[PDB]
Amino acid sequence: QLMGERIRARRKKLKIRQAALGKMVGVSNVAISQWERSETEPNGENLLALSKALQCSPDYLLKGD
Amino acid sequence: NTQLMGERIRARRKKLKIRQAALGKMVGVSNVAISQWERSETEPNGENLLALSKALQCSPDYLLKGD
DNA sequence: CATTTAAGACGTCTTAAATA
DNA sequence: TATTTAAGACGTCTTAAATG
Repeated sequence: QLMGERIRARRKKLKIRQAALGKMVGVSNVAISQWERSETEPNGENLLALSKALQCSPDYLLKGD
Repeated sequence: NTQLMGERIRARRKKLKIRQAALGKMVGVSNVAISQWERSETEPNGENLLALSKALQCSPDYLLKGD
C-alpha cells in the first residue's frame, strides 16, 4: 500500500476536500492530488504538516507504520 | 530555537561525534546530501527527514523548526 | 464541483573534483 | 579523511486549463 493511498484514506475519514486539506497543510489542492496519486511525495516540512492535519504520525504515512 | 535547521543538524551530529559520511550511511543518503542540509543548501525530503531524525535521536519537529 | 493534467520554475538528490 | 563545490538527473511544487 502506497503512502498516497493512506493520505487519501485519512482525508476521507476526516470528510474533507483536497483543497481544504491543502489549506491546512500550506500547499495547493494539486499538491494533495499529486501525493494521493503517488505522482510525488511530500517534502520534509510538508510531510510533518500533513501528518498533523491528518492526526497521525509521519511514520504511519510513510510506511503504514 | 531560531537557528536554521542546518545548524541544528550539524550541532547534533557533532555532539554524537558522527562524521557526515557515516551519518549519510545511517540515513540512506550521500555525505554530500548531509553537507547540503547542514549548510542549508537544501532540506531533507519526507523520507529522509524521518530517517535523519531517528539517526540523531531527535524529533523531526526539533530539526525542522527548533520546537 | 472537485479533482487530474500539463507545463514550467525551482528543490533535492547523485558522482567527480577541488579544497585543505 | 573530511568536507565543500560543481554539474547534472530527476523530484516537488505552482497556476491555468481540462476533465470530471
